[PDB]
Amino acid sequence: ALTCFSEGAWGCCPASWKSFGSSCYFISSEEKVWSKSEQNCVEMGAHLVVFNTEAEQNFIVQQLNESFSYFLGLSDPQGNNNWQWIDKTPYEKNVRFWHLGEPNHSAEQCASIVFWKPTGWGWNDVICETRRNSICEMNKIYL
Ligand SMILES: OC[C@H]1O[C@H](O[C@@H]2[C@@H](O[C@@H]3[C@H](O)[C@@H](OC[C@H]4O[C@@H](O)[C@@H](O)[C@@H](O[C@H]5O[C@H](CO)[C@@H](O)[C@H](O)[C@@H]5O[C@H]5O[C@H](CO)[C@@H](O)[C@H](O)[C@@H]5O[C@H]5O[C@H](CO)[C@@H](O)[C@H](O)[C@@H]5O)[C@@H]4O)O[C@H](CO)[C@H]3O)O[C@H](CO)[C@@H](O)[C@@H]2O)[C@@H](O)[C@@H](O)[C@@H]1O
Ligand SMILES: [Ca+2]
Ligand SMILES: [Ca+2]
Ligand code: NA
Repeated sequence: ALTCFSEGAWGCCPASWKSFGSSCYFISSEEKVWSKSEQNCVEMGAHLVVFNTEAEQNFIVQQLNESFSYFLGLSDPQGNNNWQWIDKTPYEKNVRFWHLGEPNHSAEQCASIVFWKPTGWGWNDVICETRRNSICEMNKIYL
């Protein structure tokens, strides 16, 4: 089942997915390692989330549980601080919302969004083989 909204054409998302902008989003409450999280999003036709604007992140974090961290579509494969987005958008020309003091270790090659007060939601690099929740993102279905 799809839930469709008018585009002023229709923008459709799977019924259990949250809608925003030109993308659909799914918040996976099952804890997996990063590579298994990406494969789970790929099995639904999506990828791990790629943050393109601040507004996209503000919508997403309203759906999250503050007591958990969520894997993002951002990784450092060679541990050389060369962060790459899962959909090959340029990391240098894109938004970056790292927490104060992050990233902070080349061995932490995967990016996660987490709630650290007083700052709140922000990115943190973590070990990829740690099991955490994740966020998937696919484009809207236009009919
Ligand atoms: O773990 C078992 C018990 O842990 C807790 O016990 C209490 C805990 O108190 C701490 C500290 O007082 C303090 O820590 C601040 C920082 O201090 C530094 O000296 C250093 O130790 C930091 O440790 C980081 O780096 C080491 C690398 O060796 C990691 O092993 C460690 O997990 C930590 O890395 C995390 O945090 C950094 C930010 O500093 C991130 O950049 C990393 O990516 C990583 O993030 C993960 O962890 C955080 C939180 O754990 C999580 O939110 C993320 O999502 C990632 O999963 C150290 O951080 O302050 C903190 C907070 O104010 C405080 O909790 O340890 C004391 C002994 O060390 C102990 O006496 C305390 O009781 C507590 O959870 C117990 O219930 C557990 O049994
Ligand atoms: Ca996006
Ligand atoms: Ca870190
Ligand atoms: Na890192």
